[PDB]
Amino acid sequence: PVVNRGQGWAYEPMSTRTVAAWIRQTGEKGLTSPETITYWGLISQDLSSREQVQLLEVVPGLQADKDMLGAYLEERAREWDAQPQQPLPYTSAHIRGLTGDQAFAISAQGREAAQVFRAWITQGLMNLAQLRA
Repeated sequence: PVVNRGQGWAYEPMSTRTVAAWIRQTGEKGLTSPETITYWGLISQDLSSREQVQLLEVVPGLQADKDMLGAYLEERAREWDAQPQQPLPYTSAHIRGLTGDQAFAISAQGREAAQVFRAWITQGLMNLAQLRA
């Protein structure tokens, strides 16, 4: 996560425990349940965009949901990059954790872009849950 413990914004590695817990959550309650969506929102609040990609990636199985979420995030990415504003604050690649380094992640822009991605994923999971209900 990217945290500020009084010394300034710093990156700290996600623990194995954290990633394993997330893996288990998705294993027991799937990706699009009210439970997993709530779990997502909490665990992701201080994560970099890269850390968010990483969690979606380690989710075992649930291919259909992961493909549908991926297609949703791609469309959100296209819409972002198609906005009429030069210069955009960052690209969808930055938002989605596909580019930008650790300095970027701790930067104000990086932290904002990570909050955008976090909301994109939350909304996509909700959108997916609504197809099934």
